[PDB]
Amino acid sequence: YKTGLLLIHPAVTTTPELVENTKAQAASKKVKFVDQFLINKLNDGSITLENAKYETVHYLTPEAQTDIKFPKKLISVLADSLKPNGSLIGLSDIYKVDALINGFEIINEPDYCWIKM
Repeated sequence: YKTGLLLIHPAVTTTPELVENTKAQAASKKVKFVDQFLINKLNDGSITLENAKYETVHYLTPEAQTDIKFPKKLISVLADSLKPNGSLIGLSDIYKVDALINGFEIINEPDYCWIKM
């Protein structure tokens, strides 16, 4: 069974629907998400939980606005909590070059992510 991460921006995910869905996908399979990081509370410094076994990552932010999403410094802090089979289910087009330089390996298998080694 797998121990992972769910990382959420509150705007769509403060109602129960996206939270129940990510939990439904994990639950009918064999993952459970344990560690809940909000975008404003992680950037402020409230949640520091482990530096190791979350090696399955989901980022649910709303993707209908065309504005910019995430800082590079939090991608380096998120990578520091993982191991060579880290597997990100996240981040889009600018983040391709960001995955390259931070040490992620971007695999396009249509849950589109990045597996850090």
